Amino acid sequence: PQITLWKRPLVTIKIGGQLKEALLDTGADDTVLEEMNLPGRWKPKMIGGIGGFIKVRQYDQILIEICGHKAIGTVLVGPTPVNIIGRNLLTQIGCTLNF
Amino acid sequence: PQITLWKRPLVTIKIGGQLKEALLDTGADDTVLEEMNLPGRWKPKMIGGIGGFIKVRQYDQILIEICGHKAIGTVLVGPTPVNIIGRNLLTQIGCTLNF
Ligand SMILES: COC(=O)N[C@H](C(=O)N[C@@H](Cc1ccccc1)C[C@H](O)[C@H](Cc1ccccc1)NC(=O)O[C@H]1CO[C@H]2OCC[C@H]21)C(C)(C)C
Repeated sequence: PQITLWKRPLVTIKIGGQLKEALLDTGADDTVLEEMNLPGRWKPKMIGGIGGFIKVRQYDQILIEICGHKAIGTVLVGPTPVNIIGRNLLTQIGCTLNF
Repeated sequence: PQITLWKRPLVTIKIGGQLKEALLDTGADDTVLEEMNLPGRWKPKMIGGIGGFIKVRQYDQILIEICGHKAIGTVLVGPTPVNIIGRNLLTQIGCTLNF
């Protein structure tokens, strides 16, 4: 679909079999989801944005369905204020910016 | 034009008589630019990213040209690591997400 930006570009995602709302974020290198339980091994990591760094758990090769499009890639889980879908997964679903 | 998300969507902007590189950020409500001495009145504001909040200066009705497309709105100035074009200006240039 084509999504305008008058409102936050929020979509429903499915991850670990659970539905959630997330922000399609061209300004995020990585995908960062609020605290949740996910199956599989994980490594501690840290990521920075505006305001400083947060500590996250990095899950690799996680299945996630974004607005009906499947992706398999790295998902960071931590105390992010909003679920954000970053470029590592936006590229997989074929998302582009257009004007 | 169309912009893929393999790399950060960095483009040239023109503001206050200067050329800069900035990030087209669908995950940003607001536009935040690296420290610069714009003329005119401003008001203090605080904006939050994933790591917390920073102090910025809010300038209103500022013209920014983004890839030849003009937009006029509120521009925040403060200690951000990257020039960020947010939805308040991306809407004015007819920018959409497409997949
Ligand atoms: C309403 O609040 C807002 O709109 N705040 C805006 C904001 O911060 N939005 C966040 C999400 C958010 C956070 C908090 C509340 C609501 C939404 C997403 C945004 O695109 C940032 C931009 C950014 C790129 C590079 C370095 C620092 C920042 N990207 C990011 O933090 O990405 C992370 C993840 O991936 C990594 O790559 C880049 C840095 C890493 C802003 C106006 C301050 C800019």
